[PDB]
Amino acid sequence: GTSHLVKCAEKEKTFCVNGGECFMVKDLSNPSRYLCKCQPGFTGARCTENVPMKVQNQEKAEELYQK
Repeated sequence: GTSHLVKCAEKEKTFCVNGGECFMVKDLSNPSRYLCKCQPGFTGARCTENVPMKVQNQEKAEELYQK
């Protein structure tokens, strides 16, 4: 309906490799569209690159990409 998602899981996260927040709905003329979110820790595409995300105290080349 307007909020009847179901999302996949650790046993159905195919489109999305790791974590992510996969999504498949039961609407439209062609439902069951699996998706693939990238939770704080993944990037690139299907969430296959564990972003080297990390913020340290003082430095100049290690924080979150330049700025």
